[PDB]
Amino acid sequence: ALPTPHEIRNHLDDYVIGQEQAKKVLAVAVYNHYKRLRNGDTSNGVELGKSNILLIGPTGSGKTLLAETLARLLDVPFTMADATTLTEAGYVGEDVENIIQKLLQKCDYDVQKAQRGIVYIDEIDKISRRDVSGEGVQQALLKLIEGTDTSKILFICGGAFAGLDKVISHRVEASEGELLAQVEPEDLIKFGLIPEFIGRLPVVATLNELSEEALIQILKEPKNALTKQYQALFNLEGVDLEFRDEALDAIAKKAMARKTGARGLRSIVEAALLDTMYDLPSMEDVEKVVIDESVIDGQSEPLLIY
Amino acid sequence: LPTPHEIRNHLDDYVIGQEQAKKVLAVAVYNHYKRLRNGDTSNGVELGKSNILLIGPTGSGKTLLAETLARLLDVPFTMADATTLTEYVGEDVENIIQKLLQKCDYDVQKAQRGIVYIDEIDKISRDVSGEGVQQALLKLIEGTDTSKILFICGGAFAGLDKVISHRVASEGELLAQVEPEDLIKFGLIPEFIGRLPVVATLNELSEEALIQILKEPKNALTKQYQALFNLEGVDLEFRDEALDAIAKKAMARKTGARGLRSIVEAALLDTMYDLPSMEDVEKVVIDESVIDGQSEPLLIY
Amino acid sequence: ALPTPHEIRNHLDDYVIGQEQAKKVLAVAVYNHYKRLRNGDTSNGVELGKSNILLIGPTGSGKTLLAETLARLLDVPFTMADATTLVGEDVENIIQKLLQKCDYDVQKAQRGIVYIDEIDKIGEGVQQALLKLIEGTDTSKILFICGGAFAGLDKVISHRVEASEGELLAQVEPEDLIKFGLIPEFIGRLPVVATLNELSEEALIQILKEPKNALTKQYQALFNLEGVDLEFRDEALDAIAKKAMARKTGARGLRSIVEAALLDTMYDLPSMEDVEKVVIDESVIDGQSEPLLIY
Amino acid sequence: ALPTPHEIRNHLDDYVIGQEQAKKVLAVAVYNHYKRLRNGDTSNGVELGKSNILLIGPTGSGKTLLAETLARLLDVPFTMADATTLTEAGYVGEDVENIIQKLLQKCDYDVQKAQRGIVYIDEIDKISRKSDNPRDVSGEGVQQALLKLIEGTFLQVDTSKILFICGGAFAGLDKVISHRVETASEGELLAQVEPEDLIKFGLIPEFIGRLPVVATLNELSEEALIQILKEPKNALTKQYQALFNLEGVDLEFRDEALDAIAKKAMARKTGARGLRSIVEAALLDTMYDLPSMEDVEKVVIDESVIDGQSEPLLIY
Amino acid sequence: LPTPHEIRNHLDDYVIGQEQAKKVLAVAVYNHYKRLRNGDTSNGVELGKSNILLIGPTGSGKTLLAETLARLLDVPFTMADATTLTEAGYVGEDVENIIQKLLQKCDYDVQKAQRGIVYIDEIDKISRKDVSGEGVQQALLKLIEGTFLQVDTSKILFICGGAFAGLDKVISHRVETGSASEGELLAQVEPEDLIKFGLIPEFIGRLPVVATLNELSEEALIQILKEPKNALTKQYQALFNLEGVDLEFRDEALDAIAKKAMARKTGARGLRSIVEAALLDTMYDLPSMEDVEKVVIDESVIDGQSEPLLIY
Amino acid sequence: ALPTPHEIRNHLDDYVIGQEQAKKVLAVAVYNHYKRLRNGDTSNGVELGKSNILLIGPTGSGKTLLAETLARLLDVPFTMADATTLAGYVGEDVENIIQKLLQKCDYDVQKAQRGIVYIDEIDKISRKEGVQQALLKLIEGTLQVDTSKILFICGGAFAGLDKVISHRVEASEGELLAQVEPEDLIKFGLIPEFIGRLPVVATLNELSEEALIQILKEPKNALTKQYQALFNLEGVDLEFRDEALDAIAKKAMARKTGARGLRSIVEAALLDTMYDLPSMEDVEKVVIDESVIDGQSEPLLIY
Repeated sequence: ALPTPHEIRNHLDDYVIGQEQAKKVLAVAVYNHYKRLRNGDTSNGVELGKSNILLIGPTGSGKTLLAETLARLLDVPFTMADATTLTEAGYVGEDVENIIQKLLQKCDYDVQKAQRGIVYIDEIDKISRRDVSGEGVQQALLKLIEGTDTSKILFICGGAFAGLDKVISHRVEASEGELLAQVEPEDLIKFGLIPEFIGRLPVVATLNELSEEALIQILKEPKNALTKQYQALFNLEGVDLEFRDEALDAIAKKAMARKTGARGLRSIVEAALLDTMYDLPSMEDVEKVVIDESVIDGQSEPLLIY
Repeated sequence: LPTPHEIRNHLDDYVIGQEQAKKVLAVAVYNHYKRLRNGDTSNGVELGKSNILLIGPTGSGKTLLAETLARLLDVPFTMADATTLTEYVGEDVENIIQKLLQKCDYDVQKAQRGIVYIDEIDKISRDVSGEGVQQALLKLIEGTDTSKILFICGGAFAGLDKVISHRVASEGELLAQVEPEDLIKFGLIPEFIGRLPVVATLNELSEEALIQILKEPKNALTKQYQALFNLEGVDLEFRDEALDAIAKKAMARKTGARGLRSIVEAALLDTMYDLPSMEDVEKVVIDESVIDGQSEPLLIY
Repeated sequence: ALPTPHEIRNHLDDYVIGQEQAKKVLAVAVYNHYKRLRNGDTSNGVELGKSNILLIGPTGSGKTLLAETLARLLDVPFTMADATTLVGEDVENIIQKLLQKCDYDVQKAQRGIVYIDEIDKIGEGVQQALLKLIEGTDTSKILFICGGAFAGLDKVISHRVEASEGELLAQVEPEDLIKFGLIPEFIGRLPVVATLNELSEEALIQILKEPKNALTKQYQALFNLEGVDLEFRDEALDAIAKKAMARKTGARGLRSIVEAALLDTMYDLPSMEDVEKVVIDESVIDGQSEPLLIY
Repeated sequence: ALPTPHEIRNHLDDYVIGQEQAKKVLAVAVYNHYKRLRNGDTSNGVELGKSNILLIGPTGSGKTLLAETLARLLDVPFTMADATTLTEAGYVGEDVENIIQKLLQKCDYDVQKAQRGIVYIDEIDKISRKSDNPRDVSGEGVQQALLKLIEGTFLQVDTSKILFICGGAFAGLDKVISHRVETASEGELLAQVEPEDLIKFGLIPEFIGRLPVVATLNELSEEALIQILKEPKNALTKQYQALFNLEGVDLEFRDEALDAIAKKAMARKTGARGLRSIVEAALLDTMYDLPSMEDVEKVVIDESVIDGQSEPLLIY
Repeated sequence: LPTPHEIRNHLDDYVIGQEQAKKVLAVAVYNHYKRLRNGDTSNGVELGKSNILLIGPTGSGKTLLAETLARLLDVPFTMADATTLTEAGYVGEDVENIIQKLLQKCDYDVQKAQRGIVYIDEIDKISRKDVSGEGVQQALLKLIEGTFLQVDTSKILFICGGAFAGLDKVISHRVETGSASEGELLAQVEPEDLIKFGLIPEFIGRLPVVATLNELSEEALIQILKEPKNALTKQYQALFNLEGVDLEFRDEALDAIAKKAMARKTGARGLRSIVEAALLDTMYDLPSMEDVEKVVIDESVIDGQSEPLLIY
Repeated sequence: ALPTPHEIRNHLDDYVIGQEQAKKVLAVAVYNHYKRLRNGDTSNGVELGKSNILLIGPTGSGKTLLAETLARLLDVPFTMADATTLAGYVGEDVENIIQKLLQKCDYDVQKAQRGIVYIDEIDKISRKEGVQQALLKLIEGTLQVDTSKILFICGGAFAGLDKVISHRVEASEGELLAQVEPEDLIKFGLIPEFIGRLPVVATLNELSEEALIQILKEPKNALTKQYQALFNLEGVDLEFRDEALDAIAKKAMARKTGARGLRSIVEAALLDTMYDLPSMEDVEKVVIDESVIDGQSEPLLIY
């Protein structure tokens, strides 16, 4: 029994904050897609158009988080992929199908459930035209969107599109949130995306403010997360670095107030652990624990356990 | 083989207006396949390959025509963009061929009967990198075989309407006076234009054109959303005032036929969001729900 | 076995009409270039001079065609390049392109020919950058052929020699190109200078008939596989020539005229059942009356 | 045995004056860098992030001296390079690896020690492609070229192990920061510095991300400059006192004169750099007719520095 | 060691005017060699090497001052043009060429080669205001510090000459106040000004001693033709001398020669090319006559229509 | 006994035509140069300034001929050198010009110092470079032979020179090249330190019919040698009569194209011959005047 767009959006409120309009578009785009799979590709003599999605929002806005939750709420296999690891290769054409084998991997090799799966491509704005090779993916990955079958699987392309806020202004001529609503297929064309690619992404969603939980994940989940990197730098000191949740959240908030987004996470953490790293090799303690009082107030020093 | 008349008649079911352009495409396509069957050489004389160059605004139907031509002739069809090649791309030029074989079941013969449509040709017009493609992709036109495959190059040619005037009414009347030398000054090399003998010109679609595009085509937008609403147990009815409203919205945005979908989605957005959570008979879309996207669609229980 | 300038020019008469002087020059220049490659750069203690070619003629005179034809008649790799496009590291791009069509064979690529279009357009940096190639750093073996219209060249020559443009282009000198905009070190790398005349009214008519690939023969063969005989009257062929000159398109604009004159006919041709179709003058110049239809 | 950040900072106090915050940052950055090379790129299943440095401070604030000192204090091969020498050439991306051969040169061609070396690129702010102070296409190419080094790629030496320190005045950076933080002094503003501020300045996102650690330098104050003329083992006063010393004459710099030299330096904004050019023009006349006299000592008062009207006192 | 006074004094015999410049050079030169003899380190303190940067119009006496200094200290002297260095990496090995030429004029004596002087002309030319041009500033920089001759350039004194046409402007854009002559503007020169001109900081820091020359005036030019031990008039009076003919230059004729030199803006460099065009006809048919002396008047210089006076 | 400037100019009239002003300058310069070597570098307490020469004129004006002639008229060793063929290893190739001067001097150090050196195409190394200073080392003077004594003469066309002078002086090229100044050569691409070494400057205005004849024969890259080798690989021997070569010179002077317009003349006269050459079977082809001037008659064909 498929969840109505009302239900889909409802459970999305539990994992992501704000972004109500985008969550309305995704709820509809997702519903229609699976509502088309169950019934069939052809419906009453008419062929239904595949409605793939394009997420446009700043880094750490929750683009990745949204694509993940949609899969969990529909108990459907989910896999990620970076468009940057695809650029500059003709052999990556055999690496574009790699994203498919990973889908089957987390799908127990079930062909049918795999076709119901969702694929999220991060940083699509990066491949927009090296220019020839970068585009090579736009057209290589393009073969997937159609389906050779990848026709059934839903595609979600996320991107920050920094320069997108400028091209739209040169055409529509409020705030970035107001300008990103005026987005058009021709706007992405001037950005660096090919017409045949954009035509495959009918559904276009836009995010506004950053997501506290999104940023918090960027400081933890990634294999190269700041916290992980520092924990390892403190580790070769014979010192265990622990980040308390309150602290992480504190950090995210600071990054939003400064509108620096994920890009400004390090500058914060660095000033937070600056004093500690300086006089750390001059002490003898088991671990250092970072609290919220240390991050927000910047008043109290990080705790120390001997 | 279907006569040029038949080809033009089947194109009337998928594309609207552009009658002159479809007359040229019908003859060019007919002569091309008429040549392949007979042979490259005919009665001691060598026949000239007649490739096509579509020149029309964005959303005029340049791409649709191409796709339709292939379907009406049960011939493999592949698309490609010129901006993709500009600036190691010589080995990416042959990529368009492997894609043609992919949709051709790897049959060498049927692949030669295939049609290739390169979009945004006007973009590569120089700068050394753009020209390098006009000469690299040029190696395909002749054939090295890519000699048998039909090439259809499409483009908007924004600055073309200006150079023609500097040499020679409306843009449609000015695009009829187009000459090989006009594309030269535009940015295309002599050797390239000479490979594109046939030149078709498309006009700027009006209101009634867009309206029929939303209705007539077997894959019309309305038919699609009606089918989507249909598997919900609901009937979708687009009032005439509503469809004309969509067309106008499209014209105001200059997006042509391509902007049609983005318009239809916005209007039906709220509706499809709370459709499966109701229990009615049919939904009626009117002009008040499109032009301003203000009032909600009509719900009959 | 190298083809004599006689033979070379003779096979040029099969692809290009007129320009008999241009083709006599290209023949000797090309013959001597490869004759030097086979024998060697140094010959009998004397170092032979590399003879590169400079093609000067109106747009659509046959410059590009002459270059291409030279390559085919010598089974030698050929590659074009636009001087307007030119970038120092892009000058070597013309080379890799020559290797692409040469199957990456170093020896056959050195036997190759390169045509640089619109040299009159260039700026100076290119004249000196592309200069490094002419010498060779190897690009010493490859034959270079620089084409150009040189609109203002007809004037500078007149301000010195003080007939027709054909007569003046024959008085062309290295110093004339100097005043034009070319550097002394660049022109000195192009010893051979070939001039092409303007395809006249009679020349254009011949281009429509004489060539093995003339337009009339191409359309007569197209109408031929339809069971129809296509006939072009002389008054009609002259009409097309006049249409091309008024447009200053030259021979490049010949096809565009014939196509528009045979558009309506080819459209409703497979729908008829006649013996032959005759193209008269009224159908070309006027474009009002339809071609004659004999059943 | 690696020196602690305390130790490193401590020894930096023996060559560079003030900039305490900047030295604390450099001390941690440098420590971490070599603490990583010894342990290994990967540590306990986690990959350590390379911590290159970006020096932001006015001309003659101590950027060059700090870089050089760090290397001496760690017996490590040091080499410099101007970012201005990279622009205007297409093959200059090969002149970038030239900085590597110069590293091996001062390192005795030892592959291992060379990887432990430190590189300092001056005037990075000058290669930024922006509308501020209007070649952009060639300048940006450098940021992306030198970039390949930061990551790491016939020396065979990998540039992944060598520490990079990119210095630059960043004149207009004071401004862009103020157009963001708005709702104090430049020192207070350069503390508010953010990777996005440099972006608007003219640096590409891929380059800034390679420079995680950012150390800022304040404008050497009066008292700072005065100390520079006295305290340093090779201070100007101690140099001129040495030149006058081998003439049988004692040179005395009244504090009134030293602060006067500082002010002259501040007004010109030349920082510590413009120090020697001031002292020379003051002592030019005296040193000309010095070997032609016979007195005990020459006393330099303020009136010789500021006014430059009066001549130094001569004690017979 | 000659005192700065002596050094400047003997410079007066070779160069006219530029008294301030010679004062700067004298002091710098004195200190440099005063340093070499004593040693790099003196009394626990390291002395600062004081290299020179000459700044003045073309033909003001830059090159002459450099050369003269060497003769006044019997020291090996060699020139070089900064333009010969620009646009080359192989010129990094041509930078060391300047040293081998010094050793050449020094009989391959490593010590006396280290005491030598090197004058680099047209430094203002290599100012990137680029990559190849700057490549010299940093390459030639390596020398100024000091590094198979085995000679160290640390000891050798460097003198970088140049016109710096644009420097005149940048100095006015700084010293200006709200809303004098170039001589007065060139005195205000500061290390920061050269920075904006196109010289790298690390290079200017190696040229502490900065000297400035003024533009030679009429009376100045007039003296250059007479006073210098190798003045032109003295050279030609010797050429005519070995012909048994006395050459006399009227004051009115010398002043005329000065004016011609200014109108052409060639400074002192353009003097010779003026004297030669006047005495050309006369030197031609001189070994074919038999007179006592020749007298060059103004009418022969300015007008160039009338021939020199011949006395029998 | 040294020849007076009068005598020197008179014997130059026998080998070169026109260029009377230049020859007057060369006569004085050379006279004084050798008048200084005999007397001594220092004279009556005053050091005499070395007067090196800079020939400025069109290609084939007689720059090279004048130089050679001066040496013969003074029985003095003469050697040429191209500035083009002149790198860091070429710094040791610059001294090569010296060993060549000793070779033709029987390795006599004294007579070698009395020798004359002519450097061709100086206008070709002007940066607009390292050779200017590498060769500069010679002009001053450093085999053990000092180059301080040898007289230097640097010839060059200086194509762009005509322009730079016009942008300052603001007649014919002959009147413009008379206004030449040391600063003009500066902007052209010559370094100050080099121009200062060439005090005596001589300009030329007329082409030499004989000089052009030489260019067609003497040079290792002469047109005749280039075409004779082209005909040679055809099994044919190309012969240029003296009256045909001269015929070429005049044609080139009538068009004022100098030596740059010698190729386009020789081609137009051997164009027909080269066309139907690979289609014959003869021994040699003789080019006569009628073949050049008249252009009517074809070259003689010996079977």
